[PDB]
Amino acid sequence: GKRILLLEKERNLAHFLSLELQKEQYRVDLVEEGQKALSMALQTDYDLILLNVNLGDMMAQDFAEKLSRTKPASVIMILDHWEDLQEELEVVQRFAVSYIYKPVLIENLVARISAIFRGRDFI
Repeated sequence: GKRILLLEKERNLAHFLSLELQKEQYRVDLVEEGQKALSMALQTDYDLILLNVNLGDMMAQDFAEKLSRTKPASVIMILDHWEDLQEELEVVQRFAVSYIYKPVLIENLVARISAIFRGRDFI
């Protein structure tokens, strides 16, 4: 029953991930622009925000810094390819509670999301 904000650049993954999360009775707001994601996260208290390292119109780090001005310690997880995460890993470790490497099956990603809500960064 948690609320998730989702910005994912691969449209297939974004769509089918949102459907599976909804099947698990999560409320999912799927967005396609970083600035829209930031507006939404400022307005609404999400239980998890799921992003790539680069949102398109800004980096996830920029999103987190701006969100932190009024909502420090928001719960952000980063999903991305190994290379993309590795190049930014030290900074991601400063603003994200968790990160997951692509490619990942939707069922496993949903399992990891559920587990985070239970206080466990693993399945």
